[PDB]
Amino acid sequence: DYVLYKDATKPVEDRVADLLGRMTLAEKIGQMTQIERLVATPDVLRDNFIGSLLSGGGSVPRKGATAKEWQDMVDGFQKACMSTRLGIPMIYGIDAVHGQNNVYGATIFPHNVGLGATRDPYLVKRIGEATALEVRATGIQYAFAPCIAVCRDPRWGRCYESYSEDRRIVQSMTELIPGLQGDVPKDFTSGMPFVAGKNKVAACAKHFVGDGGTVDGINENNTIINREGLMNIHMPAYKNAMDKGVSTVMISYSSWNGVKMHANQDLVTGYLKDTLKFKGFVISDWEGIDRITTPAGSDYSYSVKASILAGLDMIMVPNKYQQFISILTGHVNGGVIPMSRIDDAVTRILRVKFTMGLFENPYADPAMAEQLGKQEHRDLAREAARKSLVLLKNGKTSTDAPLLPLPKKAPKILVAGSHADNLGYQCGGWTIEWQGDTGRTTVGTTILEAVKAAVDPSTVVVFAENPDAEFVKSGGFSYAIVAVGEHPYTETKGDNLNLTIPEPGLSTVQAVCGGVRCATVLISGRPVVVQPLLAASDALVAAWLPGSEGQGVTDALFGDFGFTGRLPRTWFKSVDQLPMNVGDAHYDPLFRLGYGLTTNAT
Ligand SMILES: *[C@@H]1O[C@H](CO)[C@@H](O[C@@H]2O[C@H](CO)[C@@H](O[C@@H]3O[C@H](CO)[C@@H](O)[C@H](O)[C@@H]3O)[C@H](O)[C@H]2NC(C)=O)[C@H](O[C@@H]2O[C@@H](C)[C@@H](O)[C@@H](O)[C@@H]2O)[C@H]1NC(C)=O
Ligand SMILES: *[C@@H]1O[C@H](CO)[C@@H](O[C@@H]2O[C@H](CO)[C@@H](O[C@@H]3O[C@H](CO)[C@@H](O)[C@H](O)[C@@H]3O)[C@H](O)[C@H]2NC(C)=O)[C@H](O)[C@H]1NC(C)=O
Ligand SMILES: CCCCCCCCO[C@@H]1O[C@H](CO)[C@@H](O)[C@H](O)[C@H]1O
Ligand SMILES: *[C@@H]1O[C@H](CO)[C@@H](O)[C@H](O)[C@H]1NC(C)=O
Repeated sequence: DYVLYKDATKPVEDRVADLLGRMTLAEKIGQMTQIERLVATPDVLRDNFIGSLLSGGGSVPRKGATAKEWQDMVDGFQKACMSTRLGIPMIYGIDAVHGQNNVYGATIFPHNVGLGATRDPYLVKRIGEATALEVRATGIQYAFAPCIAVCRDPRWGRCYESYSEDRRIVQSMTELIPGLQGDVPKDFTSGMPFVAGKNKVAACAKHFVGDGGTVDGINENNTIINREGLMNIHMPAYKNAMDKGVSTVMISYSSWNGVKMHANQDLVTGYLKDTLKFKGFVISDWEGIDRITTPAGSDYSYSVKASILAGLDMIMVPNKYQQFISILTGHVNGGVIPMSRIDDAVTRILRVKFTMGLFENPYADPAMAEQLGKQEHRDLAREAARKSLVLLKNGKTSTDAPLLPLPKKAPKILVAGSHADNLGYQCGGWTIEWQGDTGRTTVGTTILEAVKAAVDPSTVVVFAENPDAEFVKSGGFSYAIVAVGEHPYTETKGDNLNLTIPEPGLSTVQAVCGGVRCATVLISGRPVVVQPLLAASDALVAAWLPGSEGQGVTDALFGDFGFTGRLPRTWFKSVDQLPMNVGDAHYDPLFRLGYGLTTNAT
């Protein structure tokens, strides 16, 4: 007999309905299940009719694996899924949040805070475009991005994953979505999922909702705000995401006024689905449903009931799939979760799969492999890094000659600091490892390498990581570039109540700037206590977490391009002011949102 869902010429909705009507309960619950590659096996995938896989942070086939190795891994999982009775392809997800960042040799773009500084939505769209290509280079069809959190407190360990404290800037940067997925048709209905085809990926607006509003920036905590505040700060960018056809939405670990987002039917079903008319699929965060309870996981049967009844479609288990499937199956068999709820989740999952062309192109394209780390994408990252830089100081007094831009020709120059020759540090979290890492973790150019690549051949470049004052004074240097700042972190590891950079950092800046005029490059995921750094420095640049292309930094330092970045966040005078955002009644910033000095290209 003719099988409608297998017919590529049929409308998505007909294909969805035709497939759904054929599915057993096990096949339906299987679709709703996302598992980590580390627990996946061909038998597991086949026997449990698994709908999706993911790589968590740092979950890779091998250290240094090529694009083809990733393709082979993903395809191996896909072959198993395609061998089921109905042959429903799995969708493979990954945190490609500043490039395809788990992957060795992938272009690493500036983190979102830096992108906010660019005020350039089209640049971000292009980044989305390049990111989709490098994700597809690895056979992966789904990126967990953009994070459209509006970070209202930089003590949050994920503040770097927010474009801004200003929702208007976050809204503008939702242009990442049509970059990743492709532009929606002119006829498009807001809330429908969209992916253009096999050279694009499904995107994910995360984390719904108010993830950036938690008390004291405590990760995964309580967002205490009235409905008006939630709706005017934390919600707006989700509506833009609907308008641009975002395929999926991930739920936040956080709570709203003490209500776990993963158990919030009013917001997930009442608002996202029933008001915004979201028609893609809603996915949990990693063990997000376990974390509904205190302690986490102490009543998993409740977790499943609450989350599924709340309106979640796909669960990022990601390990204990047997318990998830068993419990959900029991709930359906006992009438606690109605078939209609299951049918809704599967309809949404399938709609996204059919829409993106997954049934027609379930396997990787080996011709895409060379998109990974492709030089054009690095040139784009280099542009973004440069645009992201915020110049905070350029001369100690009103009558001083501006230090920047620096001349490329000088007898001898000093490059110094813990962050001057450390690729891992300049990339920050979500790079190679979940938490990021130190040193030469991938392909890129450090600030020191960038300096050496930029200067006149007659310019002697000296590197000293932590030179003492005497070395500097005796060195015969024309000037110094000194780079310091935060170490890589991700999620809760980044929560920080004092926001002072680790030492040696300040001490190195003081020692260097004491001996020669200095340009201080601050690498951070957020504003940090900066007055002492400012006081020591002739010039100081907030470079955020600029990624693999350190030449973006030197492009501005040496005057190939003028500084144009403007603060996307308030720079506080002290942490005891926090939270403190633009528009507050008591607004007393060191630098207001939007501040930035400029230079002209030499
Ligand atoms: C010297 O460097 C300054 C940097 O501020 C340049 O002035 C600035 O030109 C920018 C355009 O390159 C303007 O930025 C704005 O950007 C947003 C978003 O990208 C746009 O929506 C908006 O329309 C602007 O383009 C900015 O307004 C301007 N800043 C000020 C106050 O001067 C300057 O560029 C030159 O002068 C300005 C006034 C413009 O006429 C530019 O077209 C022109 O290139 C730089 N001067 C030189 C010699 O290059
Ligand atoms: C927001 O963050 C705060 C601070 O972490 C959370 O409060 C803390 O909640 C945990 C429960 O997981 C408490 O730990 C427990 O303490 C009791 C002490 O008798 C102990 O018997 C348990 O073994 C466990 O360690 C912790 O005390 C508590 N701390 C504070 C400062 O209140 C809060 O739950 C978070 N809120 C949300 C909505 O996520
Ligand atoms: C103390 C809190 C422990 C956090 C452990 C959870 C690690 C995963 O964290 C989550 O994982 C998803 C998939 O990788 C990401 O897309 C989400 O943005 C992230 O919140
Ligand atoms: C401030 O907090 C962070 C995170 O807890 C910590 O790493 C840092 O060392 C702290 N600074 C000091 C000196 O207390």
